[PDB]
Amino acid sequence: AKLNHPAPEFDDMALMPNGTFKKVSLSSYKGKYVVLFFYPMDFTFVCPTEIIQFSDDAKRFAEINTEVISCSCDSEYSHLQWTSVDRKKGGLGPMAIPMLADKTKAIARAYGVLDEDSGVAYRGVFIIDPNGKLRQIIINDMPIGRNVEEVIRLVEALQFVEEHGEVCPANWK
Amino acid sequence: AKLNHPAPEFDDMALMPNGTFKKVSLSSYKGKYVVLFFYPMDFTFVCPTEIIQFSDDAKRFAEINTEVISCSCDSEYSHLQWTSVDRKKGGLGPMAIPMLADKTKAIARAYGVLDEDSGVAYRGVFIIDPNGKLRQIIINDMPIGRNVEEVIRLVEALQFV
Amino acid sequence: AKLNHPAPEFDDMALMPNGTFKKVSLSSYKGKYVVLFFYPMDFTFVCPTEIIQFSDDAKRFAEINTEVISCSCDSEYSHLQWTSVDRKKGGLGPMAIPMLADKTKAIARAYGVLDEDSGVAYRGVFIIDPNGKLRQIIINDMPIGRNVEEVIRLVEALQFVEEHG
Amino acid sequence: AAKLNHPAPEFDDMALMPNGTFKKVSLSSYKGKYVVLFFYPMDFTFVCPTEIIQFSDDAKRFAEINTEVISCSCDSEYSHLQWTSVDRKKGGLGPMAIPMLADKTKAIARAYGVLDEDSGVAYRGVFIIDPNGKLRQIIINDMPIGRNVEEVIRLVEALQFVEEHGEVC
Amino acid sequence: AAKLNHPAPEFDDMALMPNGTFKKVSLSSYKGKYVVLFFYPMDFTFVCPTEIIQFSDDAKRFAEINTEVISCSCDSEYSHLQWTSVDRKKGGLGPMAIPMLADKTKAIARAYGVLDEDSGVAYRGVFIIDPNGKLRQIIINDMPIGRNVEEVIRLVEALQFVEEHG
Amino acid sequence: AAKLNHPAPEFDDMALMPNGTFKKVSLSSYKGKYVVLFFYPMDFTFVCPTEIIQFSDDAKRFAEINTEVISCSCDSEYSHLQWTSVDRKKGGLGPMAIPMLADKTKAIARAYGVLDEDSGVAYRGVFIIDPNGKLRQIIINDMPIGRNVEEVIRLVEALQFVEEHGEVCP
Amino acid sequence: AAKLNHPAPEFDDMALMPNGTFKKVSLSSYKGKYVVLFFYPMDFTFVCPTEIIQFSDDAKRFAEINTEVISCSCDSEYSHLQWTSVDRKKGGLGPMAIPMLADKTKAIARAYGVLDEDSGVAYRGVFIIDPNGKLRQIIINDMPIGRNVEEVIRLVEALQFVEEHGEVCP
Amino acid sequence: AAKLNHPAPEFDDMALMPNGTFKKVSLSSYKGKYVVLFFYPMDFTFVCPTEIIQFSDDAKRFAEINTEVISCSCDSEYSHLQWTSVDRKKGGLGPMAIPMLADKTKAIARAYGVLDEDSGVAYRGVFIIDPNGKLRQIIINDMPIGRNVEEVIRLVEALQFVEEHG
Amino acid sequence: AKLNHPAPEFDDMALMPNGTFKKVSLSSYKGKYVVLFFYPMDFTFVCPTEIIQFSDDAKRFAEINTEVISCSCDSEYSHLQWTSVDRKKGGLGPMAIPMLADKTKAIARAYGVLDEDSGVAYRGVFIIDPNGKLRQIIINDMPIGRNVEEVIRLVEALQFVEEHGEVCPAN
Amino acid sequence: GAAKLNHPAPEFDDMALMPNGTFKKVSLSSYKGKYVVLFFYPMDFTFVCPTEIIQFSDDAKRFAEINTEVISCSCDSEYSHLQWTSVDRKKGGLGPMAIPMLADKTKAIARAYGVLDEDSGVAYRGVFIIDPNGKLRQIIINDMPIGRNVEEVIRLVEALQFVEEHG
Ligand SMILES: [Cl-]
Ligand SMILES: [Cl-]
Ligand SMILES: [Cl-]
Ligand SMILES: [Cl-]
Ligand SMILES: [Cl-]
Ligand SMILES: [Cl-]
Ligand SMILES: [Cl-]
Ligand SMILES: [Cl-]
Ligand SMILES: [Cl-]
Ligand SMILES: [Cl-]
Repeated sequence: AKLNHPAPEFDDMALMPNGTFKKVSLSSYKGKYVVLFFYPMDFTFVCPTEIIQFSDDAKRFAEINTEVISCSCDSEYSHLQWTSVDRKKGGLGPMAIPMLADKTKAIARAYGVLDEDSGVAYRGVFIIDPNGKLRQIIINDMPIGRNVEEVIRLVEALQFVEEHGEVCPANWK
Repeated sequence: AKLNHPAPEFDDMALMPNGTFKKVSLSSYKGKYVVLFFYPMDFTFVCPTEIIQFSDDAKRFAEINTEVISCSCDSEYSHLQWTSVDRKKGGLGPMAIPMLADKTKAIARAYGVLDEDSGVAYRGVFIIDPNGKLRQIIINDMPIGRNVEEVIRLVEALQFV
Repeated sequence: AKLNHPAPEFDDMALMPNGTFKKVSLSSYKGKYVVLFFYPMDFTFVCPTEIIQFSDDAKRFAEINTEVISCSCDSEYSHLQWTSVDRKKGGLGPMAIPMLADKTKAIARAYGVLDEDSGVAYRGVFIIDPNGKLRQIIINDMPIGRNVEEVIRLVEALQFVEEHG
Repeated sequence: AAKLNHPAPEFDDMALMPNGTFKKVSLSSYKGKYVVLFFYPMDFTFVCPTEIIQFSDDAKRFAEINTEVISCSCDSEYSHLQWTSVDRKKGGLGPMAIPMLADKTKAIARAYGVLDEDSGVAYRGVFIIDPNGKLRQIIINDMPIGRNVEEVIRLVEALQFVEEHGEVC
Repeated sequence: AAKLNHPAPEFDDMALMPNGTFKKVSLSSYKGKYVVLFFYPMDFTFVCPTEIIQFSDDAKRFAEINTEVISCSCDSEYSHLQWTSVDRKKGGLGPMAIPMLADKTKAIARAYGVLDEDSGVAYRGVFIIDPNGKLRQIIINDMPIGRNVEEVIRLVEALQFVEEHG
Repeated sequence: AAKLNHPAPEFDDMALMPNGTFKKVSLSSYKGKYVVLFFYPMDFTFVCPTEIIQFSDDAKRFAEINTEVISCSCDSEYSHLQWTSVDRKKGGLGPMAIPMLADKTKAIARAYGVLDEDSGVAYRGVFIIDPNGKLRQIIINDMPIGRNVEEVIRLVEALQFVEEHGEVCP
Repeated sequence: AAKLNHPAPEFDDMALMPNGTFKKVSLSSYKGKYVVLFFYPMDFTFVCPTEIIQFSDDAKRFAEINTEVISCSCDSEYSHLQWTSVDRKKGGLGPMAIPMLADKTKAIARAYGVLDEDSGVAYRGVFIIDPNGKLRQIIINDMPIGRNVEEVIRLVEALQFVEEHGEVCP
Repeated sequence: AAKLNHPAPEFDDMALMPNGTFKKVSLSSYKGKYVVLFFYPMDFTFVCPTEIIQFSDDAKRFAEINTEVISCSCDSEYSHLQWTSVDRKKGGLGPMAIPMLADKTKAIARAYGVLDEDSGVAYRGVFIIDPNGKLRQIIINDMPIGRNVEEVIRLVEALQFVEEHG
Repeated sequence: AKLNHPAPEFDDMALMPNGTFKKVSLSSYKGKYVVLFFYPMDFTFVCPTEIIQFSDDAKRFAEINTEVISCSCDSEYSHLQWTSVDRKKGGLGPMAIPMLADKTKAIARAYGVLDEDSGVAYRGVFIIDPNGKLRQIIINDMPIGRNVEEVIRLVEALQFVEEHGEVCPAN
Repeated sequence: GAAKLNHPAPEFDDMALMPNGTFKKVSLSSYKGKYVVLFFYPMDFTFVCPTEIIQFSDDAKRFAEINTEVISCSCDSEYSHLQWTSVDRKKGGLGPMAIPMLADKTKAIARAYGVLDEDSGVAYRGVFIIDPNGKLRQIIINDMPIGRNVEEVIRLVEALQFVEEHG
């Protein structure tokens, strides 16, 4: 998993937005920016605010040619049980984001986000560009939530450089 | 995982009967017969049953110096979400059996029950004696339920000797 | 010896039902369900029963497209001699089941049923489906008999999922 | 390389102190405080500063929260100095409140897996080491994408929060 | 398989004693007497119990000359018994005066290089170990060729002659 | 090693023919007849002819039953000759009806696992190869224990018996 | 690694051209002229670029004799520039007539075996490559010992002398 | 390898002393003074003594500055002598004030990486070892390019300067 | 088998001068010069003249502190048998030299005189000095006889270099 | 080094100081057709032992008469050989030789014939006889202080030829 090197190919089951079970692959997205992010387990004893925040800003992301997708070492079936429970009662409720499920752990390992000791992933976030290359690495510890707006900043930031020929200094725009 | 050889030691999180999260080890049971059995996934579409049958006959088992315990590659959490949901609505409802969760897959592998290709365990059932030795191996395919009464027969049968 | 993976091919001498000595192979059964089961030694001091039960329910099994066959690390000749003694006097008497004899131990090892230390097999039972794939593993300790009815349950159970689902 | 929740890779090498001295700094020196190690490619880069500076400035604000920060690049201690002498106003860097590591050896960049073996310089990497000396945050930005110092802070504060809550007896 | 004038391969396994007991016999047990170890393929044979018996009979004659004899095959101690129960008259074996080794393990056959890895049984092998525990005679007959027990004796006497005078 | 029912180890080396020539003999030459290969330690031993001779004599009797015999030792073809020149009466060997192999190389002794690496000579080994070139009998006597030629015959006849009908076991 | 009379190690990396451009220079570019490659530790030193400069100055004199010269150090192309902007009068370097290689990779220093793995910088090395691209002179001074540019010339001239005729002395 | 600022490769071999003796010289013997070791291809080469000689002459001048010099080639101690006997005037070498190493073994040439494995002779190498026995200067001239002894001196003086002061 | 290095130790059966069978070792000779020489086979068709020449000059050798001994890959018994035949009838007759017999071939190999292909040794001749070191190697092809006088010359020559410090050049 | 008997002798190809005064690279294959006598000596201006070297040079004629060519070899330079050939035999020199003098500065040859004393770096008094077919047929290695007997070398060559001619 190096930068400016084709991101690790992932191909596995995912709980589509609606309710289908489709096998998703990173090559599917060849053409758009992709935001892959990981989370430890599913039926978390806290506020799925993090996972959700992405699902919500999903629209806002799509607006900027970027698709996002989650991932964890839980079963496609486990995802749904969680998507069935109402967001109001500690559930997750319908997501606008596909939810990867690598029961194999092959993906977590590929991105070096897996904690071999526990068997779950860290709060990782990667941004793959339209050409299929990895261009951003971020790995938060297990209790530290992420800032979705930042992810966006970064994406926009990346696109800026693709559009024009200059770079982006500290705290951009 | 050989017969008449100390069963593979397992030590991992388990959803106790009540609702606690306790790390259970096979050595904890040193003194009683143990019945370890595996199942693929948790919120299995259409398939619950089997797991329950064990939880119920749990009493009947305890009666004969044997404790039973489940196991699957699902999280202590994703599964709980399954002890509270009502048995009536495809749920599982309170279990009298501790439910092992090896997110690590270390246990499934140890008993050679893991399907490396899918990442889940087959319907395996093992019987460890009071001295901590493995004395019975049974591995059913993914769609073939087990007969709990038989497991008992076997345990009683073992004790007879 | 993994599940849903083509069962280990066995090809060795077997004491046919009648009295002939024929070399049997697992591929011969390609088309029917097969029940392979092992037992330690031949004459022993109380180990009839189990072996027989299979031979008897043999008919009942055949009724459900399944053939059964035994196996142990004893010679084809030792099998015969045991089949000659009358069931009534601790013997075995005519079997409706072919009796494999792997003097080589190649089979016991293939199914991971051999106790390398003693040189004999554990009470193992496997069910191969018509496509030649292993679909059930059962290994009982040396002193624990098996329940043939259960084996059937399992076979029927397997077939059920074949038709439906 | 470096894993999370595992003692961060020890670094021990020359650094251009805030004032103007040349002192060999080590990660163990900071055992007790949170540390923010961040990398940048080269030194007299037309627009690599800005980012570098922001840290130097928020240095005070960081110190306020028990965290010390330090830069690093594959340039010479002397090259750092020279860059520090030029006035911030004329594309320079001007006095920093941050020590500036210089691993001419590239040993550090490699240790944190931030080195681009092909070019020989480091990517915009940022790591947060806790007071116990363990790595707890990884961030690697591409060569043209600046970082958001405020976020680093958020993260540090965030980490500390979790420390305070849930504990001893 | 084994070398001459070199301590014979140690064997330690179950054997169907003369009477009817099941005792674990070892080659070291015989340290002091000459030993005749001989192998045979399978147990409930066809026409070859002859050979096995001849030894059992000349067992007395052998003992007379400080030599003990013992058989061996890859069949179970229980299979040996069952064969010893059938009356010699009806193709059986009947009571033997010789212990009958049973290496279900095949460890012995291999040690003497008498095992046919392909079939899993031993060839008609015969070895003579001296009182000091050293191998001093090797003989391996094909599967269908019987042995001449008198010869084995000749050999033993022959060996003793040499140790005697010199 | 080489084993039973497996093509016997091919040997190809100098031998002191019956008459007095020096010919290189090979086991394949005999493809068609039974062969009896037997070894002996050294040549001018103070008591090793007895045995060697017996074979030479029963050579005729053997030939009668489609079997050829041949000796072998780690001595030189020339050493064999010498020994053959001395009259049997004076501890010699006298003309043999059997070819006498000489593997100065020791390649043969090793091939049949009859060589005592420590001393460099062979043990009293005797092997019977069938007409198809397969080894069917192994016998290795210690250095001081003579062999019984009649037995070798018994065994050959015995083998042939089974090649015609079912099987023997006297 | 680098041997004499063997094609010099190929170098291909960024260099701060005389004027002010950033061009990737390669040793093959010079195929045809004699080249003088010389190393120096670091860029902004408390020393006097005298050594580095002397080359830049005699650059003309060198060119006069079909030889091009080029520096190299493990500092960034940007660092070179910065050092080139400072006026020679104030401890700077000032415009150079020589391209200044920058191997941030250290690949070059290693190739010529001038790198001090421990510190990460190069020793005062000087090599002379001939028009055919072969290495013909090795010189490695310690870190504090300056070089004598005139000598480098002597050597070049000396080498050329042999090219036309057939042998030289001191 | 022979690296800078690392103890120079120890050399210990026969050398034709100034006078005419054959003594085995070692680099440790010089521990205390600066040493100038220099190599040359072969011995009786029609042209290119000159170089070797220049050193012998400036030997005095060198000694004046705490430095001893010594030559080396893959030729025999005897071959050196024979060359020293011929009068400098007739293409000879004549008495040298410098010990002349002879590594018939080639061990030395290799140690300093001056050997041309293909031909079997050394290149015009010159190394300066400091009083602590460390290598501080490397110079390797091609086979046809003479060296400038004055420079070697410059370098030595130069080295000493940095030592004194600093 | 290098020069000026302790000769390869040999320890094996040898047909003593008289008629005994004694196991001889090179260390036994520690103190005298030893001449070890090999020959292919025993009862060859060609005249043993070479082997014999040594046995005869044995006396002359002994006179100069040197003992000589033969060796071949033939059995001690075979040597015996060859020694009984009268020299006159192509035999060898009593030897004044011990005759080594390495049925093992270990010696021949040790001195690099064995022709692995045939199994016999080449006409090799080695001279070991009193300190047990090898000081002369000579290996003649199978059909080329040796010149015993030369072996002597060499021994004397070696000894000369011992008494005096000077060297014994061409002759 | 491997130099077995009845096996093609180790090929040598290296500078040699020809009889006259030229420097020519000689090879063992050049002699394919004649018998060759290769012999080694330690060093060149050796305090003594040229006598040995010379004897060969002289009997060179006598050797040639019997289809055999001889050639020396040592680890000294071609130039060193020359310089030794210039000094008059009368004053401890060598004087014009009728034999080519190999010079293996590389030591490749000494090693090939297993005549090199790795410790000192020079060769032992070795002498080998190669037959016209290029096979080695005689090995002789004398210690450093023991001179050789050229007549014997001849005896051997003649001896070899005899066996060739006959059978
Ligand atoms: Cl990277
Ligand atoms: Cl098992
Ligand atoms: Cl499995
Ligand atoms: Cl990690
Ligand atoms: Cl043996
Ligand atoms: Cl066998
Ligand atoms: Cl070089
Ligand atoms: Cl260096
Ligand atoms: Cl040598
Ligand atoms: Cl040889």
